[PDB]
Amino acid sequence: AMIKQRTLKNIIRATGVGLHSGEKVYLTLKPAPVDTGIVFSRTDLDPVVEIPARAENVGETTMSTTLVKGDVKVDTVEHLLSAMAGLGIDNAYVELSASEVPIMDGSAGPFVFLIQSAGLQEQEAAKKFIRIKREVSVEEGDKRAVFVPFDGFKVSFEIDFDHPVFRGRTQQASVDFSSTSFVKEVSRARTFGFMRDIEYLRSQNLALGGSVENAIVVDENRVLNEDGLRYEDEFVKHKILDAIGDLYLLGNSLIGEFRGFKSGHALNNQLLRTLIADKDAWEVVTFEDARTAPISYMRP
Ligand SMILES: C[C@@H](O)[C@H](NC(=O)c1ccc(C#Cc2ccccc2)cc1)C(=O)NO
Ligand SMILES: [Zn+2]
Repeated sequence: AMIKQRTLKNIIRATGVGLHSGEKVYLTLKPAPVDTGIVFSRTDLDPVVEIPARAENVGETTMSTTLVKGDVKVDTVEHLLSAMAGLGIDNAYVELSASEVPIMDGSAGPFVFLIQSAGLQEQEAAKKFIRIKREVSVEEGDKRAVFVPFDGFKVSFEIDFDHPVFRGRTQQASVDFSSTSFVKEVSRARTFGFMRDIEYLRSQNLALGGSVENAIVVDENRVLNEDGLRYEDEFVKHKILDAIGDLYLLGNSLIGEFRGFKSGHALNNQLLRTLIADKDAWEVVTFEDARTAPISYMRP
Protein backbone atom coordinates (compact mmCIF):
# COMPACT_ATOMS: atom_id res chain seq x y z
CA ALA A 1 0.00 0.00 0.00
CA MET A 2 1.36 3.40 -1.12
CA ILE A 3 1.72 6.26 1.39
CA LYS A 4 -0.78 8.64 -0.18
CA GLN A 5 -1.37 12.37 0.03
CA ARG A 6 -4.21 13.36 2.36
CA THR A 7 -6.91 16.02 2.34
CA LEU A 8 -10.11 16.59 4.34
CA LYS A 9 -13.15 14.37 3.68
CA ASN A 10 -15.61 17.23 4.42
CA ILE A 11 -15.67 21.01 4.92
CA ILE A 12 -15.54 22.03 8.56
CA ARG A 13 -16.01 25.42 10.24
CA ALA A 14 -14.82 27.04 13.43
CA THR A 15 -15.37 30.43 15.07
CA GLY A 16 -12.92 32.20 17.32
CA VAL A 17 -10.88 35.32 18.01
CA GLY A 18 -7.39 36.37 16.98
CA LEU A 19 -4.95 36.28 19.90
CA HIS A 20 -3.23 39.46 18.83
CA SER A 21 -5.94 41.36 16.92
CA GLY A 22 -8.82 40.43 19.26
CA GLU A 23 -10.93 40.22 16.07
CA LYS A 24 -13.73 37.70 15.66
CA VAL A 25 -12.91 35.32 12.78
CA TYR A 26 -14.65 32.49 10.89
CA LEU A 27 -12.37 29.63 9.81
CA THR A 28 -13.29 27.14 7.08
CA LEU A 29 -11.13 24.09 6.23
CA LYS A 30 -11.85 22.66 2.81
CA PRO A 31 -10.56 19.67 0.78
CA ALA A 32 -7.98 20.54 -1.89
CA PRO A 33 -6.53 18.73 -4.94
CA VAL A 34 -3.31 16.71 -4.90
CA ASP A 35 -0.11 18.91 -4.70
CA THR A 36 -2.01 22.07 -3.57
CA GLY A 37 -0.35 22.07 -0.14
CA ILE A 38 -1.93 24.14 2.65
CA VAL A 39 -3.31 27.36 1.17
CA PHE A 40 -4.71 30.22 3.29
CA SER A 41 -7.48 32.34 1.75
CA ARG A 42 -8.65 35.80 2.89
CA THR A 43 -12.36 35.48 1.94
CA ASP A 44 -13.24 38.92 3.47
CA LEU A 45 -11.33 40.50 0.54
CA ASP A 46 -12.48 41.14 -3.04
CA PRO A 47 -10.85 39.53 -5.01
CA VAL A 48 -10.09 36.65 -2.60
CA VAL A 49 -6.34 36.56 -1.81
CA GLU A 50 -4.73 33.08 -1.59
CA ILE A 51 -1.46 32.62 0.30
CA PRO A 52 0.24 29.19 0.18
CA ALA A 53 1.61 28.18 3.60
CA ARG A 54 5.22 28.14 2.37
CA ALA A 55 8.52 29.50 3.83
CA GLU A 56 8.79 31.97 0.91
CA ASN A 57 5.52 33.69 1.98
CA VAL A 58 6.53 34.21 5.62
CA GLY A 59 6.31 37.85 6.69
CA GLU A 60 6.84 39.19 10.23
CA THR A 61 7.90 36.57 12.86
CA THR A 62 8.30 38.78 15.97
CA MET A 63 5.33 37.26 17.94
CA SER A 64 3.70 34.62 15.75
CA THR A 65 4.31 33.24 12.26
CA THR A 66 2.69 35.44 9.60
CA LEU A 67 2.10 34.81 5.89
CA VAL A 68 2.13 37.77 3.46
CA LYS A 69 1.13 38.32 -0.21
CA GLY A 70 1.49 41.90 -1.34
CA ASP A 71 0.33 43.76 1.76
CA VAL A 72 -2.31 41.08 2.66
CA LYS A 73 -1.47 39.15 5.84
CA VAL A 74 -2.53 35.96 7.56
CA ASP A 75 -1.36 36.07 11.18
CA THR A 76 -0.61 33.29 13.74
CA VAL A 77 -0.63 30.27 11.42
CA GLU A 78 1.64 28.02 13.54
CA HIS A 79 -0.90 26.21 15.78
CA LEU A 80 -3.20 25.36 12.88
CA LEU A 81 -0.24 24.25 10.76
CA SER A 82 1.03 22.15 13.69
CA ALA A 83 -2.35 20.29 13.67
CA MET A 84 -2.12 19.80 9.85
CA ALA A 85 1.43 18.38 10.13
CA GLY A 86 0.48 16.24 13.13
CA LEU A 87 -2.43 14.58 11.21
CA GLY A 88 -0.48 14.33 7.92
CA ILE A 89 -2.73 16.67 5.91
CA ASP A 90 -1.00 17.48 2.68
CA ASN A 91 -3.67 19.51 0.87
CA ALA A 92 -6.30 21.93 2.18
CA TYR A 93 -7.81 25.36 1.76
CA VAL A 94 -7.94 27.37 4.94
CA GLU A 95 -10.46 30.19 4.54
CA LEU A 96 -10.46 33.11 6.98
CA SER A 97 -12.87 36.07 7.29
CA ALA A 98 -10.10 38.13 9.02
CA SER A 99 -6.30 38.50 9.02
CA GLU A 100 -5.60 36.26 12.07
CA VAL A 101 -6.29 32.53 12.62
CA PRO A 102 -8.51 32.03 15.77
CA ILE A 103 -6.50 31.19 18.90
CA MET A 104 -9.18 28.67 20.14
CA ASP A 105 -7.86 27.35 23.56
CA GLY A 106 -4.25 28.41 22.71
CA SER A 107 -3.29 24.84 21.68
CA ALA A 108 -3.66 22.62 18.54
CA GLY A 109 -6.31 20.42 20.32
CA PRO A 110 -9.48 22.06 18.93
CA PHE A 111 -7.95 21.99 15.41
CA VAL A 112 -6.92 18.32 15.61
CA PHE A 113 -10.43 17.52 16.88
CA LEU A 114 -12.12 19.56 14.09
CA ILE A 115 -9.95 17.92 11.39
CA GLN A 116 -10.57 14.37 12.70
CA SER A 117 -14.34 15.15 13.10
CA ALA A 118 -14.55 16.00 9.34
CA GLY A 119 -12.37 12.94 8.53
CA LEU A 120 -9.45 12.46 6.19
CA GLN A 121 -9.43 11.46 2.54
CA GLU A 122 -6.46 9.55 1.05
CA GLN A 123 -5.81 10.92 -2.47
CA GLU A 124 -4.54 9.26 -5.68
CA ALA A 125 -0.95 10.55 -5.56
CA ALA A 126 2.14 9.51 -3.55
CA LYS A 127 2.86 11.56 -0.42
CA LYS A 128 6.11 13.50 -0.80
CA PHE A 129 8.51 13.82 2.13
CA ILE A 130 11.57 16.05 2.56
CA ARG A 131 14.41 13.87 3.86
CA ILE A 132 17.29 15.56 5.69
CA LYS A 133 20.54 14.21 4.14
CA ARG A 134 23.05 16.55 5.91
CA GLU A 135 23.03 18.60 9.09
CA VAL A 136 21.90 22.25 8.78
CA SER A 137 22.06 24.69 11.66
CA VAL A 138 21.32 28.36 12.33
CA GLU A 139 22.26 30.43 15.35
CA GLU A 140 21.72 33.93 16.61
CA GLY A 141 23.27 34.86 19.92
CA ASP A 142 22.53 32.03 22.36
CA LYS A 143 19.57 30.69 20.24
CA ARG A 144 20.04 27.67 17.96
CA ALA A 145 17.92 25.56 15.57
CA VAL A 146 19.27 22.41 13.85
CA PHE A 147 18.14 19.75 11.34
CA VAL A 148 19.85 16.36 11.74
CA PRO A 149 19.48 13.30 9.46
CA PHE A 150 17.19 10.82 11.25
CA ASP A 151 15.15 7.81 10.04
CA GLY A 152 11.77 9.09 11.22
CA PHE A 153 10.52 12.33 12.70
CA LYS A 154 11.81 13.64 16.04
CA VAL A 155 11.66 17.08 17.72
CA SER A 156 13.84 18.10 20.70
CA PHE A 157 13.49 21.42 22.39
CA GLU A 158 15.06 23.18 25.33
CA ILE A 159 13.92 26.44 27.00
CA ASP A 160 15.97 28.47 29.46
CA PHE A 161 13.98 30.60 31.91
CA ASP A 162 15.69 31.69 35.15
CA HIS A 163 12.38 31.48 37.00
CA PRO A 164 10.93 29.53 40.03
CA VAL A 165 8.31 27.73 37.81
CA PHE A 166 10.94 26.61 35.27
CA ARG A 167 13.31 24.28 37.13
CA GLY A 168 14.29 20.63 36.72
CA ARG A 169 13.79 18.29 33.73
CA THR A 170 10.58 20.07 32.60
CA GLN A 171 12.79 22.63 30.55
CA GLN A 172 13.81 20.06 27.85
CA ALA A 173 11.78 17.42 25.98
CA SER A 174 12.26 15.11 23.00
CA VAL A 175 9.35 13.63 21.08
CA ASP A 176 9.96 10.72 18.69
CA PHE A 177 6.79 10.34 16.66
CA SER A 178 7.46 6.61 15.91
CA SER A 179 6.45 5.79 19.53
CA THR A 180 4.68 9.00 20.66
CA SER A 181 1.35 10.42 19.52
CA PHE A 182 1.29 14.09 18.41
CA VAL A 183 -2.39 14.14 19.46
CA LYS A 184 -2.03 12.83 23.05
CA GLU A 185 1.37 14.27 24.03
CA VAL A 186 1.84 17.57 22.09
CA SER A 187 -1.49 18.85 20.63
CA ARG A 188 -3.09 20.05 23.94
CA ALA A 189 -0.06 22.17 24.96
CA ARG A 190 -1.21 25.79 25.22
CA THR A 191 0.60 29.02 24.38
CA PHE A 192 1.98 31.00 27.28
CA GLY A 193 3.35 34.31 28.35
CA PHE A 194 5.03 36.01 31.30
CA MET A 195 2.82 38.63 32.90
CA ARG A 196 5.25 41.54 32.39
CA ASP A 197 5.68 40.60 28.69
CA ILE A 198 1.88 40.32 28.23
CA GLU A 199 1.45 43.77 29.86
CA TYR A 200 3.95 45.15 27.39
CA LEU A 201 2.08 43.56 24.47
CA ARG A 202 -1.27 44.94 25.71
CA SER A 203 0.31 48.47 25.99
CA GLN A 204 1.28 48.11 22.26
CA ASN A 205 -2.32 47.00 21.35
CA LEU A 206 -1.19 43.41 20.83
CA ALA A 207 -2.44 40.27 22.67
CA LEU A 208 -5.98 41.87 22.36
CA GLY A 209 -7.68 38.44 22.17
CA GLY A 210 -5.66 36.89 25.01
CA SER A 211 -7.10 35.60 28.29
CA VAL A 212 -6.63 32.80 30.84
CA GLU A 213 -9.08 30.78 28.61
CA ASN A 214 -6.58 30.66 25.70
CA ALA A 215 -3.11 31.19 27.30
CA ILE A 216 -1.07 30.16 30.34
CA VAL A 217 -0.13 33.33 32.24
CA VAL A 218 2.99 33.15 34.43
CA ASP A 219 3.82 35.93 36.93
CA GLU A 220 7.18 36.26 38.82
CA ASN A 221 6.57 33.03 40.87
CA ARG A 222 3.50 31.05 39.64
CA VAL A 223 0.98 29.95 36.98
CA LEU A 224 -1.99 32.32 37.39
CA ASN A 225 -4.54 30.06 35.57
CA GLU A 226 -6.67 28.67 38.41
CA ASP A 227 -7.15 25.23 36.73
CA GLY A 228 -3.41 24.49 36.25
CA LEU A 229 -1.43 22.75 33.53
CA ARG A 230 -2.35 20.01 31.03
CA TYR A 231 1.22 18.58 31.08
CA GLU A 232 3.93 18.86 33.73
CA ASP A 233 6.13 20.20 30.87
CA GLU A 234 3.39 22.10 28.99
CA PHE A 235 5.66 25.08 28.17
CA VAL A 236 8.39 23.14 26.38
CA LYS A 237 5.70 20.92 24.70
CA HIS A 238 4.05 24.15 23.36
CA LYS A 239 7.47 25.16 21.90
CA ILE A 240 7.58 21.71 20.21
CA LEU A 241 4.05 22.33 18.85
CA ASP A 242 5.21 25.75 17.50
CA ALA A 243 8.29 24.16 15.84
CA ILE A 244 6.18 21.45 14.14
CA GLY A 245 3.82 24.13 12.73
CA ASP A 246 6.71 26.39 11.65
CA LEU A 247 8.54 23.37 10.05
CA TYR A 248 5.38 22.59 8.04
CA LEU A 249 6.06 25.75 6.00
CA LEU A 250 8.49 23.46 4.10
CA GLY A 251 5.33 22.19 2.33
CA ASN A 252 5.93 18.49 3.09
CA SER A 253 6.37 16.18 6.02
CA LEU A 254 9.95 15.86 7.24
CA ILE A 255 12.10 12.75 7.56
CA GLY A 256 14.67 14.00 10.02
CA GLU A 257 15.21 15.53 13.41
CA PHE A 258 14.81 19.08 14.65
CA ARG A 259 16.64 20.36 17.71
CA GLY A 260 15.83 23.77 19.13
CA PHE A 261 17.52 25.74 21.90
CA LYS A 262 15.55 28.87 22.90
CA SER A 263 14.41 28.99 19.24
CA GLY A 264 11.29 30.85 18.12
CA HIS A 265 9.36 31.60 14.94
CA ALA A 266 12.11 33.89 13.53
CA LEU A 267 14.99 31.40 13.89
CA ASN A 268 12.69 28.49 12.80
CA ASN A 269 11.99 30.41 9.56
CA GLN A 270 15.78 31.16 9.17
CA LEU A 271 16.45 27.40 9.53
CA LEU A 272 13.89 26.54 6.80
CA ARG A 273 15.34 29.21 4.45
CA THR A 274 18.91 27.86 5.01
CA LEU A 275 17.72 24.27 4.46
CA ILE A 276 15.86 25.16 1.25
CA ALA A 277 18.88 27.01 -0.12
CA ASP A 278 21.26 24.11 0.77
CA LYS A 279 19.83 21.59 -1.77
CA ASP A 280 22.62 19.06 -1.02
CA ALA A 281 21.25 18.76 2.54
CA TRP A 282 17.83 17.39 1.48
CA GLU A 283 15.85 15.35 -1.09
CA VAL A 284 12.23 14.60 -1.93
CA VAL A 285 11.23 10.96 -1.32
CA THR A 286 8.02 8.86 -1.67
CA PHE A 287 6.98 5.43 -0.37
CA GLU A 288 5.10 3.21 -2.86
CA ASP A 289 5.42 0.47 -0.18
CA ALA A 290 4.31 1.71 3.31
CA ARG A 291 6.27 -1.18 4.96
CA THR A 292 9.66 0.45 3.98
CA ALA A 293 8.65 3.91 5.38
CA PRO A 294 10.04 5.32 8.69
CA ILE A 295 6.90 7.45 9.28
CA SER A 296 3.39 6.10 9.82
CA TYR A 297 0.01 7.83 9.88
CA MET A 298 -3.33 7.04 11.53
CA ARG A 299 -6.26 5.66 9.47
CA PRO A 300 -8.07 8.42 7.45
C1 LIG B 1 4.93 30.92 23.40
C2 LIG B 1 5.24 32.06 22.45
O1 LIG B 1 6.18 31.60 21.50
C3 LIG B 1 4.03 32.56 21.58
N1 LIG B 1 2.96 33.16 22.37
C4 LIG B 1 2.94 34.53 22.63
O2 LIG B 1 3.77 35.28 22.07
C5 LIG B 1 1.84 35.03 23.51
C6 LIG B 1 1.48 36.38 23.39
C7 LIG B 1 0.42 36.89 24.17
C8 LIG B 1 -0.27 36.06 25.05
C9 LIG B 1 -1.27 36.58 25.89
C10 LIG B 1 -2.07 37.00 26.62
C11 LIG B 1 -3.03 37.47 27.54
C12 LIG B 1 -3.60 38.76 27.40
C13 LIG B 1 -4.47 39.23 28.39
C14 LIG B 1 -4.76 38.44 29.49
C15 LIG B 1 -4.18 37.14 29.62
C16 LIG B 1 -3.32 36.66 28.63
C17 LIG B 1 0.07 34.71 25.16
C18 LIG B 1 1.13 34.20 24.40
C19 LIG B 1 3.47 31.48 20.71
O3 LIG B 1 2.82 30.53 21.17
N2 LIG B 1 3.67 31.52 19.34
O4 LIG B 1 3.00 30.61 18.63
ZN1 LIG C 1 2.48 28.94 19.90
